[PDB]
Amino acid sequence: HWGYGKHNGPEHWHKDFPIAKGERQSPVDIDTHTAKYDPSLKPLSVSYDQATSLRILNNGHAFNVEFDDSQDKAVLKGGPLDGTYRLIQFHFHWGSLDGQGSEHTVDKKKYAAELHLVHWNTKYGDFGKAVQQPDGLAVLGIFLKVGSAKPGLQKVVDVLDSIKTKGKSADFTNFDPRGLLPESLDYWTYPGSLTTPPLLECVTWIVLKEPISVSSEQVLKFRKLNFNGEGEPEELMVDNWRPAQPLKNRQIKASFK
Ligand SMILES: [Hg+2]
Ligand SMILES: [Zn+2]
Repeated sequence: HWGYGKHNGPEHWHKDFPIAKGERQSPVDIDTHTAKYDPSLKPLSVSYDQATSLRILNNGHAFNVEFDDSQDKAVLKGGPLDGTYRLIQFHFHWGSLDGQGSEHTVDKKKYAAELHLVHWNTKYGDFGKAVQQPDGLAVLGIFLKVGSAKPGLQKVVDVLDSIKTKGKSADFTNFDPRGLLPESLDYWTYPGSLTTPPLLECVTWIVLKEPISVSSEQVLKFRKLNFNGEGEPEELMVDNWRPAQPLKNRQIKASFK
């Protein structure tokens, strides 16, 4: 099926998923001199105090930290969003080298990795229904650069050994996503899509300007993951990012200036 290699990668996705060439595809390049400050943006509200993680899963493309979304707990609201969006999972995209890995780019700059915290609009009852709606999802995107270690990421790093291959999962309770947030909540926002098939055009993107710094040894451990299933030829899980897609006259707004 779809992947990131030469024969099943982003350039092939359009065949099974025609929407790959659609009008609001993600990621995009954020041209900082074209994005306009928007005075009508409300303050962004990230409320992760009562977040309840359940488990971590290697799905053969990335790893997802999944949350219990059966109650209103970890929610994103404010900014460009109307109503309340519930955290369901987070995952990352990363490179084989520090000079690449992010999906969004900033004035064509690629970061070492990108964190996606995926939330669904609670007016639609659940995730599956939300992804049938143009405002069904909100994704908080956070860039990763290589420098000082991120202490709040280490619990994730340490569990990766138990989920090396496609299909493996581990109990992952009491993880606090607040340990993954940078100081500032300044952001760019635009309407877009999921960056993995089925590439559904249901996302309000909120991409934070301030990256988090992770250590070289932290990202190195990301790179020890496998795309393949256990007992199969080893294919390192690296470069699981989709490159920037056409903006198509969409408007990127900034929360700051
Ligand atoms: Hg949609
Ligand atoms: Zn993602």
